[PDB]
Formats: sequence, C-alpha cells, structure tokens
Amino acid sequence: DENKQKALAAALGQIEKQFGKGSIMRLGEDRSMDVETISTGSLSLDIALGAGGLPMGRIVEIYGPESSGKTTLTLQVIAAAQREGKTCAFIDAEHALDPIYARKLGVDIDNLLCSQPDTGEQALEICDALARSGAVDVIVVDSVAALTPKAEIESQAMRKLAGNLKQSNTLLIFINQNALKFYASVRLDIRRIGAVKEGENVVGSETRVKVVKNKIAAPFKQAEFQILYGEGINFYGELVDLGVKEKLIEKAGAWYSYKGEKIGQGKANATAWLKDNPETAKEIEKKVRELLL
Amino acid sequence: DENKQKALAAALGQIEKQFGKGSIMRLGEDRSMDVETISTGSLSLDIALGAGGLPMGRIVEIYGPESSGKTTLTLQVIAAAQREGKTCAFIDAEHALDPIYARKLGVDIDNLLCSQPDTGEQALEICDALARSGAVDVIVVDSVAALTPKAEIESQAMRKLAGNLKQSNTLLIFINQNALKFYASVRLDIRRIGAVKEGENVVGSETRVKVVKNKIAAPFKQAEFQILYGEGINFYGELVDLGVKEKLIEKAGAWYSYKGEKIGQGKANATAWLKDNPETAKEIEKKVRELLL
Amino acid sequence: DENKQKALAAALGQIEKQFGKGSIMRLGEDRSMDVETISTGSLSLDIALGAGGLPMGRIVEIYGPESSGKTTLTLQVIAAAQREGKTCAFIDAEHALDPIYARKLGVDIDNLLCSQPDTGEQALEICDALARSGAVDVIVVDSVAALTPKAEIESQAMRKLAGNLKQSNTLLIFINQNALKFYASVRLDIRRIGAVKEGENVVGSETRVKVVKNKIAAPFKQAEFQILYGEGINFYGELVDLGVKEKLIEKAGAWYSYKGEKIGQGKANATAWLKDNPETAKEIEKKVRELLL
Amino acid sequence: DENKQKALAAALGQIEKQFGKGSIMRLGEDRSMDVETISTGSLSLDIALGAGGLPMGRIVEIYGPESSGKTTLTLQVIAAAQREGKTCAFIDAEHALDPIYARKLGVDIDNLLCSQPDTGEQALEICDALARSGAVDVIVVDSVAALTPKAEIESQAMRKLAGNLKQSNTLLIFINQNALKFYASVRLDIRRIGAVKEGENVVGSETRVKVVKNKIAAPFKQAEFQILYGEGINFYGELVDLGVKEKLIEKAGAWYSYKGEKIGQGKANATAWLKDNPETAKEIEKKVRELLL
Amino acid sequence: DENKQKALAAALGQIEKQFGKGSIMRLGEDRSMDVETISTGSLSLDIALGAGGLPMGRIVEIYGPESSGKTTLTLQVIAAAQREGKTCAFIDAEHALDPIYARKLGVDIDNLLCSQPDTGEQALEICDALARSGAVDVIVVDSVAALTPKAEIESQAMRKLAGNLKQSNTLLIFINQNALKFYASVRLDIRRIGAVKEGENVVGSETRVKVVKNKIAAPFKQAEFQILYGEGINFYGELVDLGVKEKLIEKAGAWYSYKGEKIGQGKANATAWLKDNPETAKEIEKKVRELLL
Amino acid sequence: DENKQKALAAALGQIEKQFGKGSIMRLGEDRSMDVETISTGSLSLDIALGAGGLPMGRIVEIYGPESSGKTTLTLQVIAAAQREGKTCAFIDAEHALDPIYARKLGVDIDNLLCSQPDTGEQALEICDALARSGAVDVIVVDSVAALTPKAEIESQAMRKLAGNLKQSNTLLIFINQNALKFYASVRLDIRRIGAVKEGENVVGSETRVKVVKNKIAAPFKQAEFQILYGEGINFYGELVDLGVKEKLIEKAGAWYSYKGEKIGQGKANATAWLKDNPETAKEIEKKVRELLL
Ligand SMILES: Nc1ncnc2c1ncn2[C@@H]1O[C@H](COP(=O)(O)OP(=O)(O)O)[C@@H](O)[C@H]1O
Ligand SMILES: Nc1ncnc2c1ncn2[C@@H]1O[C@H](COP(=O)(O)OP(=O)(O)O)[C@@H](O)[C@H]1O
Ligand SMILES: Nc1ncnc2c1ncn2[C@@H]1O[C@H](COP(=O)(O)OP(=O)(O)O)[C@@H](O)[C@H]1O
Ligand SMILES: Nc1ncnc2c1ncn2[C@@H]1O[C@H](COP(=O)(O)OP(=O)(O)O)[C@@H](O)[C@H]1O
Ligand SMILES: Nc1ncnc2c1ncn2[C@@H]1O[C@H](COP(=O)(O)OP(=O)(O)O)[C@@H](O)[C@H]1O
Ligand SMILES: Nc1ncnc2c1ncn2[C@@H]1O[C@H](COP(=O)(O)OP(=O)(O)O)[C@@H](O)[C@H]1O
Ligand SMILES: [Mg+2]
Ligand SMILES: [Mg+2]
Ligand SMILES: [Mg+2]
Ligand SMILES: [Mg+2]
Ligand SMILES: [Mg+2]
Ligand SMILES: [Mg+2]
Ligand SMILES: [Mg+2]
Ligand SMILES: [Mg+2]
Ligand SMILES: [Mg+2]
Ligand SMILES: [Mg+2]
Ligand SMILES: [Mg+2]
Ligand SMILES: [Mg+2]
Ligand SMILES: [Mg+2]
Ligand SMILES: [Mg+2]
Ligand SMILES: [Mg+2]
Ligand SMILES: [Mg+2]
Ligand SMILES: [Mg+2]
Ligand SMILES: [Mg+2]
Ligand SMILES: [Mg+2]
Ligand SMILES: [Mg+2]
Ligand SMILES: [Mg+2]
Ligand SMILES: [Mg+2]
Ligand SMILES: [Mg+2]
Ligand SMILES: [Mg+2]
Repeated sequence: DENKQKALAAALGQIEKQFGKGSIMRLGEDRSMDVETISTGSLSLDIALGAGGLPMGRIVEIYGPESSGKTTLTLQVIAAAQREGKTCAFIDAEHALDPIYARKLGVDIDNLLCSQPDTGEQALEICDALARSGAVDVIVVDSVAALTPKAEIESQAMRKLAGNLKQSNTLLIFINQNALKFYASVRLDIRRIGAVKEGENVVGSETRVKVVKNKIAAPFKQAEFQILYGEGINFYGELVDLGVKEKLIEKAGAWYSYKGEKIGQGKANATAWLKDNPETAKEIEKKVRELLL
Repeated sequence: DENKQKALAAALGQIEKQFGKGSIMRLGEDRSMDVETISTGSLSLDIALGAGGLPMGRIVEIYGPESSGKTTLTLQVIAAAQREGKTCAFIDAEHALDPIYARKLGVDIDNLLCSQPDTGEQALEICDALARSGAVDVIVVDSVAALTPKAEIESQAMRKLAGNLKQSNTLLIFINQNALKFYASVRLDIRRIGAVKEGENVVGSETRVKVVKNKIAAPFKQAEFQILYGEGINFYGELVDLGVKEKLIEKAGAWYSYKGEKIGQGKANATAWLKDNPETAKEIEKKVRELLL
Repeated sequence: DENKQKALAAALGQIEKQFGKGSIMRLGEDRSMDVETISTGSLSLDIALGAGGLPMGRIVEIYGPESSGKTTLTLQVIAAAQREGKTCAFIDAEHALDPIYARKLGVDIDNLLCSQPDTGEQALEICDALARSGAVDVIVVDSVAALTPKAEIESQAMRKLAGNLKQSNTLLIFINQNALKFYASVRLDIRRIGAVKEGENVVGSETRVKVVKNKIAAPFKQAEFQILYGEGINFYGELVDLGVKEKLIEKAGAWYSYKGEKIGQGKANATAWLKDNPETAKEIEKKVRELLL
Repeated sequence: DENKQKALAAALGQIEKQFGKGSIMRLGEDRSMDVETISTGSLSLDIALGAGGLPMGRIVEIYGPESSGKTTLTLQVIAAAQREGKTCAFIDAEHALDPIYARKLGVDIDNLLCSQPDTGEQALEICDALARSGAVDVIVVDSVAALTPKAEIESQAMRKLAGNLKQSNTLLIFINQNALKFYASVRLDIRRIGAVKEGENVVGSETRVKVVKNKIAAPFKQAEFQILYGEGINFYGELVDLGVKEKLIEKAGAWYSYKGEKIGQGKANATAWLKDNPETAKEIEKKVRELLL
Repeated sequence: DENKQKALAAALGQIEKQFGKGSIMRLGEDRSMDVETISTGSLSLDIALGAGGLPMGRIVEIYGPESSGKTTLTLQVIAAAQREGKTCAFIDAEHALDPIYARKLGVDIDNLLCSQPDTGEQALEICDALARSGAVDVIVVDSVAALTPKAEIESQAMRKLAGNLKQSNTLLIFINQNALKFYASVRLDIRRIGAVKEGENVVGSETRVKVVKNKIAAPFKQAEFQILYGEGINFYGELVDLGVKEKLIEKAGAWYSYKGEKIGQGKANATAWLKDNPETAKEIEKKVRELLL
Repeated sequence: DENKQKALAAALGQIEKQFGKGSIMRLGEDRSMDVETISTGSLSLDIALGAGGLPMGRIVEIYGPESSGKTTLTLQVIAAAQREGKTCAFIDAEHALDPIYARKLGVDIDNLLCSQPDTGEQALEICDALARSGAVDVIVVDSVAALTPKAEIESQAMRKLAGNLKQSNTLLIFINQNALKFYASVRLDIRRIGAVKEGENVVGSETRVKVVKNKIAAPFKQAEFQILYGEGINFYGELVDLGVKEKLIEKAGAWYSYKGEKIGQGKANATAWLKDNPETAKEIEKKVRELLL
C-alpha cells in the first residue's frame, strides 16, 4: 500500500527526471507545467490545453479538414500575441489570407511579417532563421501539406528547428490539412460538427477540437465552440456555458442571470450581454480560469 | 500400450521441467496453468484464453486491421483491472484515445497514467521503468507500429522488459495494427467479420478473435462477440449464447427462458433482461466459467 | 553383355551394401524399400512416393510458396496417423493453425500434442525429446523458416535428431516456405498451378507436387490434385482419373462408368458417386495401389 | 629453315612422347586424337570439340550461370549414349531433374541409374565404384557446387577416380554452377547470350559455349546455338547455318535451297524442313562433319 | 676530380666485366645493351624499356591485377614476333584465351603452339624442352599463379630454364596476377589507372606500366597508354602524344598538325588520321624512336 | 671526490684510447666526434644524431615497418649529398623506386648509379667494389631483407666492406624492413605513429625515429616529423617547432611571430611562411643547429 505508493512516486519521478515532467502524467491530475502561453481565443480550448493557451518555445500542429477553423484559430493566436506586443510571422504556402477577416479577429496586419516561400526547404530555412534571431515570438506555417520539395517542383531540419525555437522561446504552429507527429508538444484535431443558424440562414459552424497530444499538461481533453462567419470564435458564448457550469452564472430555464440579475433570455442574449459588458465578462472569465486551471 | 503411455508422460514431463508447463500441451486438455488473470471484458475470449483472462507478469500482443476492436479490448482490460484497484498505464503513440468512450467502458480516466513518447526507444524505456517499479499492474502500448526509431525520426530491450515484467507481475499488452512474436505469452488475432444492425442502421460490428499463441493454456481457440458503437463488447449477448450452449438457458424457438421463466423473445430481448438483472446474470456467468474453465 | 550385366549388378549391390538400398536406383524400377508409411491423403502423391506414403523413422521436407498446400498435406498426414491410433505432435512457429479446418480434414485436435517454442534451438530440442521418447509417431514442424536462433531473438542438432527419429521409428516433417536438404529422406516441392472454379467462383486450387528427393523409392515422380477450400485434398477426384488410367473405370466421352454402370456425367459427378459409395471406392483404390505400387 | 623445322618437329614429338599427344598442339591443326566420343546434341559444339563429341574415359567439366543450359547439355549427352545402348548414371545433389523434359530430349528415364548422395565424399565414392565396375559408360554429376563435405554437414579422390574412369573407358561429366580444373580433359564455359522470341514471346535462349580446355584436340573453339524451352538444343537450326557456311545449302537472301530446291523462306522454315526430312538432314550433317572434323 | 672520374670509370668497368654490362648503370644514361628485341605493341613501353622492346633469350615477368592488360600485352608481343616469322608458344594454366580478340590484335592463331599442362612441374618441363629445341622464339606462360604443384593437386628448374633460353635466344614471358624476381631480366608492373569513355560509355582503360626491373637498360621508366576493348593498345594515340612531345607534330590548342597541315581537331581525330595514313605514321614513329632510343 | 673524478676521467680516457672516442660516453654530453656528415633532410633527426647528419665512411642501418619512411629518408640523404656534388649509388633488391617522387625530393636521378643484383653475394661484392673505388660517396642498399643467398635462389663480407668504406670515406646505408647490428655505427628505428590530415583527408604520416645505436655521439635521442605524400619530410614544420623551443620564434597562442612580426596563424601557416622565405629560414635553421649541436 503505502510502500507501493512511494515506489510509484519514485518511479514516476525518475521517468520525469530522465525524460521531462510531461513524459508521463495521470490524465486526471490538475497540475500543469509552468510554461508561458498565448491564448487561442477560445476559452474552452485554453482550458482543454491545461496551461491556458499554447506553449511558447514549442512546436504545435493543428490539423483538420478544409473549413474546420484552423486558420481562424492561428489568426486569433497571432492577435493575442500582438496585443501583448509580440512579433509574429506568417509563412504562407496556401496564398489565401484575408486581411479584412484577420483585422476583424484583432490581427495587426501592418506589423505581421509574411513570407511566401518557393519550396518546402526554403520555408523551413526561413522558419529556422526567424527562430535563431531570438526576435520572433510566434511563427505560423500554413500549410504543411502545401510545402512541396524543391526536387519535386523542378526530419533533420525539424530537429534543428525544434532546438532553435526552444532556445529563443519561439512558438511555432504548423497548420496541416512522423517528424511533426513526434516533435510537436501539442497536436490539435479540429473539425466542424454542425452549422450555426440565426433562424433559417447559416451564420457559422459548431466546432470541436480534441487535444490529441499534449506534453505540457494532460492530453485528450476536448473543447467545443462556435465560429461565426466574419467574426471568428464565439468567445462570449463559451463564457456563458462555462460560467453556468462553474455555477457563476445561473440559468432559470431560459433566463440567465448573474449575481441576482438577468443578463438575457436564451444563450444568444446572455452572450450579447457579456460582450457589451466586458469589464464584468473579464471577471467571470478570470474566475473560470482560476477554477479550471 | 501402458508402457508407451508412461514413456510419453515422462517425456512430456521432462520437456515441461526443462522449458515450462506451457512448453507443450494436448490441444484438448482441460487444464490451465495457475496464473493470475484480468478479464478482457469478453466472456467467450476469457474462455478461449483457457485461464479466464490475460495473464499477469506476461507480454501479450493483440493485432488486427484498423477498427477491428483492439483499443476497445485493451480499454476493457484496463477497466477490469482498475475495478480491482490495480494501477494502469497507457503508452500512446497513436494520439487517438477518446476518454468519453473509455469512461463508458468503465475506465477510471482520472487515475490512468499516460505517456506520449517521442521515440520508440523512449517508449520501451518508460515501459521498463514502470515494470521495474513493482507498482504498476497493467501497461498498454498503442501501438507497436507507431513506435518510430529515434535515428529514423532525426530485441535486447524486449528481453530485459520481459524479465522485469515477470519479476513485478506486470501485464503488458502491445497493440499492433520476431521479438514480440517470440516473447509474447499470448497473441490475439482480431478482426471484424460483419456489421450489427438494429433494423436498417449499423450499430456495431461482429468480431472474431483467434488465440494464435497461448503459453498458459491450449492455443487456437476462438471467440466471437459484438462490439457496439459507444458501448463496447456486448457481454450479455455472449452470456445468452453461452448460457444456452451449456444448457443453463433454454431456447424455445425464439423465446429464451431461465429456470422456467421467459427472459425475452429474440436474443436482443434476452440480452436486455440479463443486463437489467445483473445479480442473476452473475450467477449464470459464474456457472458458465466453472463449466468451461 | 551377360558379363557386363553381372558386373553392373555386383557393383550396384556393393554400393547398396555400403550405403543402403536407396543409395542408387534405376528411375524406372518398380521396386521400393520395405518401409512402414503413413498416407499423405493424396492418392497420386502416395503413388509418386513409390512406397504408398511417407516413411516412418525418417525426416521429410515439404516446401513451396505460401498457400500451396503444405499445411493441408501435413494435417492430412496427421489425420491418417491418428486414425491408426498413432500419437502426433505439432511444433508451431507460425501461429496459424485453424482447428475447424483441421477437424474437417479428419484431425483429432483434442489429442494432438502442440508446442509453440520461443527459439529455434528450443524447438529442435523438443523434437529430439519427443523423438527419444519412443512414444511419438509423427512430428510436424511448421515452419523451418520461422525458427529464429536464440542469439538473434536477443547441423549438429540435425544429426542427433535423425538418429533418434530412426531408433524410435518416428516420422518428422519439416514445412519450409544444407542440413535438411541432406538429412531428409524425402523432399517435396509443392506449388499451386491453377484455380478450381465451380462455375464463376474459385473454390480451390490445382496443385502439383514433385518428389525431388526420395531415398526409399525412385525419385522425380509427380502428383497432381485439387485442394478444395474448407475440404482439403480432392481424393475422389484423383481416384476417378487414376481409375480411368488403369482401365478400371470407363469414360465414354463425358460419361464415366464402372463395371457396366454409369457413375456420373462429368468428372465432378463421377467424383461425387465414389465419395457417396466409399465401400466400392475403397475397392477401386485398393486395385489402383496394387497396380501402381 | 628446314633444320629448324626438323628440330621443332622432334621437340614437339619428345614432348608428346613424354606427356601425351594432347600435351602440346598448334591451335590451327586439323588433327585430333583418335578417341571414342558421345555427341553433345549440338552440331557446332561437337565441331568445336574437334573430336566430334565428348571423349570417353575422361573427366569433363561444364560450368556456367544458372539457366545457361548445363543440365540440358548433359541430358542430351545421356540420350545420345543410351541410343547407342550405353549405360548411364546421374549423381544428383541438386534435386531438380524433370523427367518429362528429359524424355522430350530423348533420355530413357526408366533405365537411367540415379543416386542422391548424403555427402560429397559419398558421391565421389559412388562415382568411383561405378567407374571401377567397367559396366557404366557415362556418369553425370550435378552439381559440384552442391557436394557438401560430410564434416560440414555435421584431390586424392580425384586422382583415383580419373584412373578408374580411364581404365574402364567411362565418361564422367561434372556440372559446376584446382583438382577438377587440372584433372579434366575438357572444360566448357557455357552462357546465355540472348533470348529467342517467336514474335513477342520468349521461347528460348541464345547460347554460347567456349571450349576453354581441350586435351584431345585444339582448345578455344566456340559454339553458338539456341536452346528452346521444352525442346532442348535447336540442332536443325545449327545445321542450316553450318550447311550454308560449308556451301552445301544456298541462301538467296531470305530463301534457303538445297540441290536446286527451296527448303524454306527464313531460317525458321529452313530449319523445319530439315527436321521433317531427317534422311536428307543426316546426309548434310554427315557432309558437314567430314569437312570440319 | 679527373682522377676521381677515371677511378669511377675503372670501378664501374670492373663491375661490368665481372657481372655484365647491365649489372650497374646511371639511371640517366642514354645507352642500352645491344640486344635483339620484340615490340610490346606500345610505343611508350618500347621506349621505357630502353632497348625498344623485350629482349630475346631472357626471362620477363609482367604482373598486375586482373584486367590490367597483361594478356593483351603478351598477345601483341606474339603478334609482333609472328609478323617477323617467329615461332611462338602459349603455355596456359588460365584457360581463358579468346582467339577472336587475339586475331584482332594480329595474332596468327592457327600457327600458335599451345599447351595446357596438368601441373606446374609439367609446364616448366615443357618450357625447357621448347627452350632447348632452338626452334621456338617466344614462349608466354599465363599464368605463374595458376601453376599448381603436382603434390598439391594430388628454383632449380628456373636456373636450367634460364640457361637454355639464353643458349637458344628464346624470349620467355611469365604473366603473374624470389626465383622469378631474381632470374628475370625485365619485370613490368602494369595497372589500370582510369577508364576511357567515348562520351558516356566506357570503351577502354587508361593504363600505366612501370619497368621495375631492367637489366638491359636503365630501370624505373614508365609508360602510359590506353587499351581499347576489342582493339588492344591504342598505339596511334601514343604516337600523337610522343610526336608532339618531340616536336614532330604541332598542337595549336586543340588542332594537331604535321608539316604545316592539320591532321585532326582533338587527340581522337589526330589519332584516327595517323591510323589511316600508316606510311606517314611509320615515318613519325621511326623519328620518335631514333630520338628516344 | 676530486681523486675519484680524476680516476674516472683517466679510465674513460684509456677506454677511448683502446676502443675509440665513441666506445663510451655520458648520455648527456654535448660533445660529438669530429666527423663529416650528410643531412637526413630532417632537422630533428640531424639533431638527434648529434653530429648533424649521417657519418661518412661508416655503415648505417635504418629499419622499420613498410611505409614508415625508410626509402624517403635515404632518398633525401642522396639528394643532400648530390647537391654537394657527391656521387651516389642505389643497390636495389626491392624493385620499387619511383623517380618522379625521387626528383620531387631533390634527387638527381640522371646521375644516380643503380644496380639490381641477382643475389645477396653479388650485391655485397658490388658495394665493396664501389667502396674500394674511392670515387663513390654514398651507397644505399634497399633492402637487406630482400638480399637472397645465391644457394637459396638456385659476416666475413661485412668486415671487409666496413674496412673499405672507412678507407674511402664512403657512407653506406642498409635499409631493413648480428653482423649489421654490430658493424653499424648508427642504427635508426623508424615508425609511423599517426596520420596527417588536411581537414578530412589523409595527406601524410606522423613519424618517429629513435637513434637506437650511435657510435659518433650520444645514442637514444629521438626525432619526430611529418612525411607528406609526394613531398617528403616536412622540414619547415620541424623548423617552426624547434624555432619556438629555442625561443627564436614566439608563439602567442595560435599566432607565430619572428622578430616582432607575425609569420602565420597556426603551425601550417607559419610553416608556409618559412618555406616561402628560405633566406630567413636558413638563418633560423643555422641558429637552431648552433644551439643544439
Ligand atoms: N475570409 C473570411 N471571411 C469570413 N469568415 C471567414 C473567412 N475565413 C474563414 N471564415 C470563417 O471561419 C470558418 C472556418 O474557416 P477557416 O479558419 O479558414 O478554416 P480552415 O483554415 O480550417 O480551412 C468558416 O466556415 C467561416 O465561418
Ligand atoms: N470513440 C469511440 N466512440 C464510439 N465507439 C467507438 C469509439 N472507438 C471505438 N468504438 C467502437 O469500437 C469499434 C472498434 O474500434 P477500436 O477498438 O477503436 O478499433 P481498433 O483499435 O482495432 O482500430 C468501432 O467499430 C466502434 O463501434
Ligand atoms: N483455414 C482454412 N479454411 C479453409 N480452407 C483452408 C484453410 N487453410 C487452408 N485452406 C485451403 O488450402 C489451400 C492451401 O492452404 P495451406 O495448406 O494452408 O497452404 P500453405 O501451408 O502451403 O501456405 C488454400 O488455398 C485453401 O483452399
Ligand atoms: N524442365 C524444363 N522444361 C522446359 N524447358 C526446360 C526445362 N529445364 C530447362 N529447360 C530449358 O533449358 C534452358 C536452360 O536450362 P538448364 O539446362 O536447366 O540450365 P542450367 O542447368 O545451366 O541451369 C532453359 O532456359 C529452358 O529453355
Ligand atoms: N576477349 C576480349 N575481348 C575484348 N576486349 C578484351 C578481351 N580481353 C581483354 N580485353 C581488353 O583488354 C583489357 C585488359 O584485359 P587483359 O589483357 O585480359 O587483362 P589481364 O590479362 O591483365 O587480366 C580489358 O579491360 C579489355 O578492354
Ligand atoms: N612514390 C611515392 N609517391 C608519393 N609519396 C610517396 C611515395 N613513396 C613514398 N611516399 C610517402 O612516404 C611515406 C613513407 O614511404 P616510404 O619512404 O616509401 O616507406 P618505406 O620505404 O619505409 O616503406 C608514404 O606513406 C608516403 O606519404
Ligand atoms: Mg530531460
Ligand atoms: Mg508529469
Ligand atoms: Mg485556412
Ligand atoms: Mg518567385
Ligand atoms: Mg515533445
Ligand atoms: Mg524453466
Ligand atoms: Mg503442459
Ligand atoms: Mg485503436
Ligand atoms: Mg513465452
Ligand atoms: Mg549402411
Ligand atoms: Mg537401390
Ligand atoms: Mg501453412
Ligand atoms: Mg537419407
Ligand atoms: Mg604418357
Ligand atoms: Mg599434339
Ligand atoms: Mg541444371
Ligand atoms: Mg588431362
Ligand atoms: Mg659475366
Ligand atoms: Mg652498365
Ligand atoms: Mg589475362
Ligand atoms: Mg638477370
Ligand atoms: Mg682504436
Ligand atoms: Mg667518448
Ligand atoms: Mg621503401
């Protein structure tokens, strides 16, 4: 019993000492590695990640079918980073960025560095150079599948990239539509699981993200949220549901209320209220994070 | 005659003395090695295994095509072990565990240890460390085919692992989609042999498991059962068929009855009755096991 | 002339005296060594072997591509031996025996001894121990190619094995997919040379076995027969063709007849008739053997 | 001049007296030792050998890559010998003789003596015993490379063998895929130098044999012929070419004619004509031999 | 000074009187012993030999790796000798002479004497008998390494051979792949130092011969030339280079010219011109020899 | 004390008077016999020899494994002698001299006398005749081990040779790969102790020479230097190290400087500078010699 508990603790400790704190974990442990993170723009996903956002200095992979929300997520990560004065770069092989939508999500387009590489090797070399500069905080590559080998147009790189990103504390996200599978500290499976309709017209998509790999906190948690056309992740909608779940917001059938006052009849109205009262929303969000992180 | 019977008995005895009781057996012998086991969650498979479940302290291999039920089986083994207060670990290289489905199968996710190794060598070293701790009862590796060599990403280990697992009495299961082939005490070939439909819609799969290698009891026995989507192995369905086979449950055409009373018209209803009357089901299961083990 | 005939007879006699009766032979001689044999389940192969089956106390090798019929042949040898009350053992390194198919071929699975060795050395030692017991009549090793050396997993043996098998009169068959090449008294090359179709669907395979080495009777004879899925060697089909060849069964174009009566139109129907009239079939088989052996 | 011619003649005569007529020769001399021979089945090779076939009482080596035609040649030698009522033996270590193909080549399989020795020493002892009998005319050993030493399975012999073969006038051919190199009177290098196609399908092989050692006539001559699948050496094709070369058969562009009459348009048709008119073919063959031997 | 010059001249003279003119030499002396020679077929090698070819009545050794050009050289020596009406003999232990290639090199195959000895002792005795005849001008032994001692198959000879060859003025060349090392008057080290390609395909080999021992003229000179497949030594190519070196042929960058006229652009074309204009080539060759010999 | 010092001085003096100045010495004495010498081409070895080079009129032995640098050393001795107008002879039994390499080392090949003796006795007699001429300054015999006795091919000499060499003041070096051991005044043990690489490719060998016997100065000193392929002993490299050792050249970490100016960064560059500025190099060399000799 106690003897076995001590033997297990020691064994797990030796494993962590040899391979790192995130090398083995109990799926239910409420502990996370002390790591600097950048918000994904989704409250439920920041919670599912355990650390409250994506880890700096690491490689992250986000994959899923076209239109599942990969680009939207990375643009919101960039916006979050830029708000904190961080320098971001976008390595593009898709040729599909919409600056109007990006600005809507909060991205400072004017200060976003961008490269549209001729070959996959050039793209990786540019990433490594930005990584080695110690002056770039976030790099987004969209997408992996578009990176065509030079030889074709006419593993070793990943190892060096990972090392350089770690040394400079640079977060790098690969959007994908074994090297990456193994070098990534976080891998996200994102998919559209339904449509959001304001009556009879489709205005967005119901989205689900599974954290299939997580080396900074317990893996396999999931997040669900809506992505509204031209607006991005419906953060306040997530806050309504999580506020209720943590018993910070009461739901009397269809009426939602906070601290004894109604904020809206129906999730849509409750969401709008939080959005129009950001100072209070920030307090609820802060409370939710303290409880679930 | 008698002289030859004694010569054969002595020869087989010498073989067993030199290489172990399971080194040679008569395929029809109703004897099994005294070994501690953990249920697979399938009554027919526990029977096919001869010992009533998978043997602790040994290496087991379960292989078959994608979606044949390998993960489902290992999760039900984990659930069975945890119910008995055993400590389990999941070494993942697939990045595909669904905790919602796992909890449905009975797994205590919160207490499940999990590791997502960077390389095949790291995965094996972690297994060995858990094995040497003497504090881990069940280790599941999913999957063998995903374990990529470090050198690639940028036999000797099996021998030590097997020895350590034996010393600590730790069961280790490798999911695969010559080292393993020879070090494993039990090897299971699992495959989907049909679809289960509740009318016009597919709700599960007809499954067949062949015990192709068994060093704890006679090999080559087979098990057949259904795996229902979101529910796992249809144990009560197996109990209906085995109860009838052992003449514990009578089948009057389409009506099934127990001790003179009808439990259901059609296998589906009979199955539901056993499921809703677990105390009686446990008695029938106990009877079946005593007769076939 | 006569002087040369006597000189040749004496020389051949001296060779046989020094190395054994089967050390030299005329390929056309209708003489075979007096040796106890076990049927292969194929009438044409028993004939091609010259002695009417495989020789007890000797080593036999059967090799050919996967699915050529090696296992089927050895299972039918086991069934034939068991029918005569002989004790058989199956040394398995393939982990692929199907007891349902085996029982269909006539094998008494319950009484079949089985070993699934960890290493090639262990397998050979088990064979030798069974050989030295004087209580095992037939040993089948499947397969040679799967016997991995212990050193790898982490000639001298053949000599002793051959001697022990001879002393106990134990037949041992090695299934293979220079030691064996030279120690074997019979070596069979088996291959699939076509498909058998009952209309538009494949129901079996056309098979050809060449006796490439034979130390008990003249080598190089061949046998041709069908192996039907789930049924094994089509013995009665061979009997139809051989009965006709030896003029015991008449064939009037498409109609086959025996002793003035039609047994079937087309080989398939004639085969079915013999199968349903075993007492007569046994007489024809006996006649064929007396004529060709 | 004349003095030097006489000195050379005397010196060569002394050499021959001391070591044998074939100890030294002028490569262009049209003289051959009076020796009994057996045809190889190839007209060009019988010519290249100088004596018209292989010499009895001597050792011959035929070597070349697999499928070059070694076995085919030896089987045709056996057929030629048997046609003359000679007794032949086949010492086999290859376990690959096809009696159907052999009969096609003219071999009297029923009367062919055969031995499949356990060791290289046993094979040589059997050869020597057959050699000493004075009752065996031709011995073929296939192959040298397969003769494994007893010690391994668990020069002095060649000297005695050669002496015994000489005394009994027995021809012995070793098929190989320094002892032999030096004891052999004839050594043949055979190789496939192309494919023979009847349109778009391969039906045979273009073959070339070099007489690299010849102690009965001038060495280094070459022979070229085709070996057709299932038929053996295309003798009549050689006869067409040699008949033309010796101006016995005229070739008017594509039309071949004999004694003023066309026998075929194209080598294939001319060959067929000779084959269908053997009595005339034999006369042409006889003429060619008288001119080139 | 002068006194020392006279003392040295006398000492060297006494040495030569006691051991022979070639017993000591100045490496740069442009003097050679008056000896009859036979061309090697290589202009640069005849020059490197100092005497203009190999010396008659002496023993010569030519050694080097397989395919370096040893046989080619000896065949060209034989061709040169035969052109002058000399009688040549080939003592073969290699069994590899190609008469087609030999005729291409100029060898009169029909008149070439050949022996294929059973033992090394027999080969040497045959050489000695040919040597003592006084009727053989050139003897080539290929090869030394193949001469196996009789005792094995089941110095003193060299001394007698050398004496007999000297008395009859017979040149003997040993091809090798201390007796010979010391009895030989000339020893040649030949090796392939590159490939000759007519574009992208290999058509020959770049060859280098070092005169490591020379008792008829200064040793250690070297020769470089090409050996073209099926053609032998590229003599005209050597003539182009030597003609230029001796300023008999002018080279204006890539254009070669003789007596004011262009003979070709590039060495290949210049070579072809000399080959097609042999009467002029012979004059240039004669000039080169007079200057370098 | 003083009495003992005088007794020792007298005793050593009597020994020297009776057997020669070099019959006994203090290993540390900085005195050497007044003897004419010829440089070895190695500055460190000339220093280790004590006299500044090899002594004329004496016998020297240089031995070591193949490729240790024996021939290179003797060729550089010959070059040094010839530069001073001395007459040199090369007695060869190796048949391996490369005149291209020799000229590179400074040897005047054209004026080098050379003999390639048939027997060991002939070689020694030629050496003695050259020795007695009083007109040869340096004789090199390569090698001792190759000198085969006449009797074999089919001490007393050393005594006379030594006497004659002494009388004529002729230096004779025996290259070896008790007579010599005792008659030699200097014996050198040379060996390769490493490889010299210009990056990743081997360009030379690190060499060590031990003066194991020295009758002209204190024995047992050692020399270390590099031998570069195609260039010989790296003299300037030795000068850099010795210049530094004697504080004539300063080394500031990696920078070498002379008289206040940098000559190169790294030994390689410093070496190159001395090589390109021979007039200064000669002054440094002269200084080093005055200090260490
Ligand atoms: N340019 C855009 N303008 C308005 N909405 C957009 C735009 N791009 C994406 N969206 C919204 O985001 C959802 C997911 O798109 P996106 O993040 O581009 O998917 P992915 O990169 O996975 O293909 C869309 O269904 C849409 O509602
Ligand atoms: N996450 C899941 N949710 C619901 N059913 C599942 C889930 N995973 C597996 N199953 C059920 O189990 C069956 C076999 O799946 P699984 O055990 O994952 O196969 P394998 O691991 O061999 O690929 C599926 O066909 C399905 O019915
Ligand atoms: N389990 C089985 N069930 C039904 N038929 C089988 C089975 N195993 C073999 N057969 C039949 O035998 C044929 C040859 O198979 P087998 O004897 O196993 O080949 P091998 O051992 O040479 O690989 C198959 O093509 C099939 O018709
Ligand atoms: N059993 C056979 N049936 C038909 N043709 C054969 C057979 N064996 C050999 N041949 C023919 O002879 C050619 C050479 O075969 P073979 O004499 O066996 O070669 P080797 O003995 O040198 O390996 C083949 O390419 C084929 O055309
Ligand atoms: N039979 C041949 N036919 C065509 N070229 C040949 C032949 N034999 C030799 N050669 C040419 O001569 C070169 C050297 O061969 P050879 O003189 O036989 O070498 P060695 O006797 O030293 O082994 C070959 O690389 C080839 O270009
Ligand atoms: N012919 C040559 N060409 C270029 N370098 C040579 C030559 N001969 C010797 N060397 C150089 O001298 C080193 C020693 O060779 P050498 O003096 O011949 O050794 P030894 O005579 O002791 O066998 C070689 O490792 C090589 O670097
Ligand atoms: Mg670490
Ligand atoms: Mg941890
Ligand atoms: Mg996108
Ligand atoms: Mg561009
Ligand atoms: Mg990681
Ligand atoms: Mg044991
Ligand atoms: Mg047992
Ligand atoms: Mg799975
Ligand atoms: Mg085991
Ligand atoms: Mg016997
Ligand atoms: Mg017999
Ligand atoms: Mg099988
Ligand atoms: Mg045998
Ligand atoms: Mg004789
Ligand atoms: Mg002759
Ligand atoms: Mg063959
Ligand atoms: Mg012979
Ligand atoms: Mg003389
Ligand atoms: Mg001279
Ligand atoms: Mg050659
Ligand atoms: Mg000589
Ligand atoms: Mg003295
Ligand atoms: Mg002294
Ligand atoms: Mg040397």
